[PDB]
Amino acid sequence: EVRTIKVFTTVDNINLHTQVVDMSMTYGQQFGPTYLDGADVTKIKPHNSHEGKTFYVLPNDDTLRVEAFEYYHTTDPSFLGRYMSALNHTKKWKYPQVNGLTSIKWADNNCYLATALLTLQQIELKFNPPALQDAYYRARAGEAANFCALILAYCNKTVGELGDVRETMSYLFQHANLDSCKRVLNVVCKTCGQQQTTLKGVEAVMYMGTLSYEQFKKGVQIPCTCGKQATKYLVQQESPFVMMSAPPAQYELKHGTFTCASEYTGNYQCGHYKHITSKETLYCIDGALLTKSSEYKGPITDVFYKENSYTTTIK
Ligand SMILES: CCNC(=S)N/N=C/c1cc(O)ccc1O
Ligand SMILES: [Cl-]
Ligand SMILES: [Cl-]
Ligand SMILES: [Cl-]
Ligand SMILES: [Zn+2]
Repeated sequence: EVRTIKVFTTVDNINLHTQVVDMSMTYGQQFGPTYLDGADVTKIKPHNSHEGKTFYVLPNDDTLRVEAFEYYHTTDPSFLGRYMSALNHTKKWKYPQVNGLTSIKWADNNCYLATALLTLQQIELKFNPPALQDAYYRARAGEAANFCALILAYCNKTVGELGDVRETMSYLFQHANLDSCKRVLNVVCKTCGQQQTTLKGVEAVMYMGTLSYEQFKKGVQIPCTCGKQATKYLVQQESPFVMMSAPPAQYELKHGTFTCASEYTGNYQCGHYKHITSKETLYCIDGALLTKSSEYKGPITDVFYKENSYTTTIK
């Protein structure tokens, strides 16, 4: 007896492609690698309950290649498999609302993803890939499973891997519209003189070396090629936020002097992030957990500040 069902294949879960599948054969034999809401059904034969359902496949014809690139803005061949594999886990995570923001209950070392997600909801940022636009919209509303899986895929992290918040934000920033952002810096060595530099996009909003936006404006000491120590300070800044980062060190966060920050406790190969946000008071969101304090001191590695336009006074 020949037995078939109709299903739909997709790469973006919007554009559907009608298929007829033979119930005596696996999905793999008919589509190649096949997924049902994240689950790998490649080695599985069609079930009656599969009729009418949407299955993800890999882009193995030109029409799917174009749909996938337009939706995700990547042509990494392993992207979709990595996204599905992550999603099969992130759809089981919980996404509690904590002080008005979508967080993530701790699981699978995802603390770095929680503080990244919490941070995104406090800074002005638009993603370019439609996949991130759509998934971020849902994540804000509370259904963050697809967004978290996409973050993992874009950053080439698997569920359970330890992540770095700064690196994760770098990847997300690459897929955001920061074209308007501009940074002008000046480096002063007393043996070589001055030298001014201009940064754009992602490099205009990220700095590594100090957590303090004010100290960045006043000046910070760095090496120079002659062996002398030079001073770098901020000449001009155009962006809706800035991100200051440093290796984790004890730091004091004051209410109303910053938007949010990331705290890291542990070592290089093992640790835990928490999120601090400055609202009517200082709230520490640790996944599903919430505490408050008027003052805060702890090992801070990233601090986020609001900005529109800043011009320096140093002549
Ligand atoms: C450079 C050769 N590939 C082309 S033009 N399409 N591939 C697209 C594509 C492939 C993936 O694995 C994931 C997402 C995608 O958008
Ligand atoms: Cl089966
Ligand atoms: Cl899991
Ligand atoms: Cl967006
Ligand atoms: Zn010099």
